[PDB]
Amino acid sequence: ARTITYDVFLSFRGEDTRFNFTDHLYSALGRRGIRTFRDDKLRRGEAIAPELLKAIEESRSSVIVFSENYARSRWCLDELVKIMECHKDKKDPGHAVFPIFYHVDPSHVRKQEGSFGEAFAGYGENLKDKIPRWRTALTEAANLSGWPLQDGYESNQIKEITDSIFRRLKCKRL
Repeated sequence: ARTITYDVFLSFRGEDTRFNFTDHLYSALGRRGIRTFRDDKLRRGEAIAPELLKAIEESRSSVIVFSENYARSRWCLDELVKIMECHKDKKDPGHAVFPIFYHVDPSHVRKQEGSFGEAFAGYGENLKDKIPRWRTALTEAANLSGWPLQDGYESNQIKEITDSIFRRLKCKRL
């Protein structure tokens, strides 16, 4: 049986949500007793850090905070590919994936339109072989049941999300 360290791996675009929404979500998860990995380290280099690949491998699930500029970061997209790989392949337990669409249209993520399309236009031929796997991972994640968020009080929205994740993860833990 595989090593498990976290209940949730938190995938987010720092420039959009690091200091606000995802921080409030992170601290709400912990108040529920959900062991959550939220990267706070300085990182350098093109490749995704090995520590991040390992955290994902050792998490029962990922929460993806999709936001306007998520697909503008090659690190977020490589991360997402690793998450959806585990989602498909990881057994006993699985790797559940919970997408939040934070002021973004799920359809833009699914089809790589709007700001997600613009991101893909911004990449060059340097990264052309990464682009197919990036698209597949965005489409698969966007086809999962999750939470589109736009209007309303954020504190109660986070409470409901974390109550839902808590219950879904406790039932699987059996």
